[PDB]
Amino acid sequence: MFQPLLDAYVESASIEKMASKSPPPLKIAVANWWGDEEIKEFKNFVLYFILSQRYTITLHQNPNEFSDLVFGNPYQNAKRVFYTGENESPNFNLFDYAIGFDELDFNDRYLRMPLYYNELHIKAESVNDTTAPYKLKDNSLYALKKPSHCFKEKHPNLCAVVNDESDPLKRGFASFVASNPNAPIRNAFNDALNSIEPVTGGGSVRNTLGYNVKNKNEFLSQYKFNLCFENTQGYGYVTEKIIDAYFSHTIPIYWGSPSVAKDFNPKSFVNVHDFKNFDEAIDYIKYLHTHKNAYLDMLYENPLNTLDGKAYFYQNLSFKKILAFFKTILDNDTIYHDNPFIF
Amino acid sequence: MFQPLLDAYVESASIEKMASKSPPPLKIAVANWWGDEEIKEFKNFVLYFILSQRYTITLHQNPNEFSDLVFGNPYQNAKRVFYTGENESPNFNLFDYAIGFDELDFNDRYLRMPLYYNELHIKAESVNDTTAPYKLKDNSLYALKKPSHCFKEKHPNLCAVVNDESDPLKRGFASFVASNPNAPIRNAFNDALNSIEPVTGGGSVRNTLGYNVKNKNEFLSQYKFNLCFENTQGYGYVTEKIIDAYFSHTIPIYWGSPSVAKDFNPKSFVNVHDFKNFDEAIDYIKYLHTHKNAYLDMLYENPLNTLDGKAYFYQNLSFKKILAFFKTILDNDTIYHDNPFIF
Ligand SMILES: C[C@H]1O[C@@H](OP(=O)(O)OP(=O)(O)OC[C@@H]2O[C@@H](n3cnc4c(=O)[nH]c(N)nc43)[C@@H](O)[C@H]2O)[C@@H](O)[C@@H](O)[C@H]1O
Ligand SMILES: C[C@H]1O[C@@H](OP(=O)(O)OP(=O)(O)OC[C@@H]2O[C@@H](n3cnc4c(=O)[nH]c(N)nc43)[C@@H](O)[C@H]2O)[C@@H](O)[C@@H](O)[C@H]1O
Repeated sequence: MFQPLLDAYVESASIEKMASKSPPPLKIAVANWWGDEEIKEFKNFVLYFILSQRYTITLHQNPNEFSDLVFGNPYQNAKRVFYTGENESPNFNLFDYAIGFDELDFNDRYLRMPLYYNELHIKAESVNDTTAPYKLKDNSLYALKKPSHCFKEKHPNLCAVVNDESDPLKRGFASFVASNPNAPIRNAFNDALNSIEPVTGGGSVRNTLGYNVKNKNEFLSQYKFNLCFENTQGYGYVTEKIIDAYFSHTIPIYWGSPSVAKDFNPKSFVNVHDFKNFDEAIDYIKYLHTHKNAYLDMLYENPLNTLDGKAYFYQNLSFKKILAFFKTILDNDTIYHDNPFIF
Repeated sequence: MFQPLLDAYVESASIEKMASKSPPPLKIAVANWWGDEEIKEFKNFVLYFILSQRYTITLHQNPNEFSDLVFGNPYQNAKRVFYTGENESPNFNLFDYAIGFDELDFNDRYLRMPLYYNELHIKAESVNDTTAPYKLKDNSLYALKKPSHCFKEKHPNLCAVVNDESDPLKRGFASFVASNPNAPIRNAFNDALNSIEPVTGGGSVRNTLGYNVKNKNEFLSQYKFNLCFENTQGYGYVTEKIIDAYFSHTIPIYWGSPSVAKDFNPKSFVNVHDFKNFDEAIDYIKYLHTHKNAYLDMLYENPLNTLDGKAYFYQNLSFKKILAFFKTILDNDTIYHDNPFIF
């Protein structure tokens, strides 16, 4: 159920504005190779957005300045914050701090931030609309920016099956929107799942349709199931793929993170680790399409777990908690990473 | 200049008003194993649109009904029309007529329709906006509909340089929006063009950003070149790819059709055929790309050719030619496809 999954991130975005518009400044360095179309990504994905409210920012494509937010992986003796999207371990001998998906900890030295807070953020960059279903909090961080109308034309069916101007069981079985081959679990599972009911591909891999899809979310809304396999297996490797399936009034058939039920509710989606073998991963669904009174619940289930009434994110993923990492970052200036003293 | 390419196609779609609101009916057959999101294409590719003004249509996913025009790419002793998009030769033994890409004559049994007639179709239909750069002639087939208002928010970098609000020296070298691997042509010349100066990808194959962009008209305008190669080679096989670089005020670096010059102007895109090899290709581009006076007149250039002043389609491809292509169909009763009799 996406409506709480959006209303929840909004409360995790609950912060206080600043005293004056003398916002404490900041200097940022990145990997050498990133570009304006990837630096607009740097300013558009969720991280710069939270530095956009507390601190003041000016970016640097020159290592000819000494700075505080040094990202990337292209420098030796500086103040360097990690930040990934791919499955990459953290190495605190070259860097200082880390933003990963490891269900880890290193005191004030690691900040697990899965890239499912970027599509969650980013899913709120489209709902600031007059022709949108999912609701923001009034005069919140996202409602403070001017509204638009690019939503009724893009999504006419995703705008439908959610608001109950249409049915969810009068749609199709499974859809496949993977485009990368190096993922043997992601690919193969199209085999088995298909020999029981057709599966629709939309990438370069197992492409069933006939056309390559431009809007990935209008796609799944015409389906009753989405397949959310990551490219590689990783405890915490839960990305935006699950989100683009929750957002689409469909069911994610998830596999990749052997520790996923912490992140989101194991009852609202199909978790493929929750099985002893693979043919049970196919059994779970064949009970749900057929006996609809059981397809409702999972479909009508909250992505998030609950707390004596209240619904939450795992490990208190919030706008604030991230700051109790960066504030401590700015703060202690111990050069943990090996002081580069070549012989 | 996309305006003339926007002026040409539109008046090819000029037909008088309906002299009688009793549009001649017509029942049509299709294939079987597609669905909702796939059969809507038989209404949405370049036939039903033209006819939903002229003939009255009722498609059939039900084989127990009567039809004259049998399309698809999947009954066998009736009147059948061959219609392809892929690479697959004429087949006069299975279907009766042909509606394809080759340069063949079989009297009324061949009509060469390259695929770009369906992107000129849509590229006139995705620009039916109030906030678009390409202004349509008033009160034509598209201007009859209600103008939208979602182009300048989705395409700000496309609307601009056509409204003349940008520098063309200030866009990246080459873009590459292709996601098929088995095409060394579109996988080596890339590296050949790329292992020189960066080429930017926008799919799964030879990617650059680390994401597949859903907006394919805005990506090419943040660059100077598009790599309008084909997967393989074919006479008369012109696709839709060539249009979308023509559409986006960028340059196609083209390969695929050794007769595209018959379709379009060869002094307006970069043609790898008109060279002895690939290594001759880079010399001419380090001119246009770097000798602006060649990137303009080629950007000021009509995609189509001209005929002592005015432009044309190859083989006079128009509505009537296709309209009066089907009249003959409803004319000759002669069974042509291989009469299947078993003894
Ligand atoms: C089978 C392959 O699976 C892959 O990994 P994984 O199974 O985790 O899937 P993922 O790579 O994590 O999927 C990323 C996709 O990115 C999002 N997105 C945003 N805009 C667009 C858009 O405009 N077009 C498309 N197509 N996608 C968009 C979502 O759509 C999401 O679905 C390969 O990396 C390989 O592992 C390979 O096996
Ligand atoms: C390198 C690979 O080349 C391919 O062939 P070819 O080099 O002819 O390119 P083509 O396959 O003919 O390109 C089709 C693309 O379809 C259009 N389109 C419409 N909406 C979208 C959209 O939303 N996302 C994307 N990505 N594309 C969209 C254009 O974007 C166009 O560019 C493979 O078939 C292989 O040959 C392989 O080698």
